[PDB]
Amino acid sequence: MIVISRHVAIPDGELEITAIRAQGAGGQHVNKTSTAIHLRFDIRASSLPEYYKERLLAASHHLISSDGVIVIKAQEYRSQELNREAALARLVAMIKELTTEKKARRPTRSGPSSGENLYFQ
Repeated sequence: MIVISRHVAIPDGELEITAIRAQGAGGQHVNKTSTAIHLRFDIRASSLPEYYKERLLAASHHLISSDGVIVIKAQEYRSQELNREAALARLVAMIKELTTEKKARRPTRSGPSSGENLYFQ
């Protein structure tokens, strides 16, 4: 249900979940498998309230597109079924951060960040 608030909870069917894999042959130090999940959520296409639509769209995140889409890449487990659930945790979190401004009543703990994006042309 991705319950973000008292009147906000995605039924887990309004998202675009897709699989992501890579070949073995890499040009760097790589030998482990991929078997990851791509979680794409089109806010414009969701049942979200207008207030959240604007909050998410007006946000500035190295994982979101100005278009109105958030992208997450969960990769930890050896299957392609456990990462689909590890991705929702990240969605719920970033949504709660981008929709707010400052808070300490709920657990909140920032940290470093490792990631880039691939803009298409």
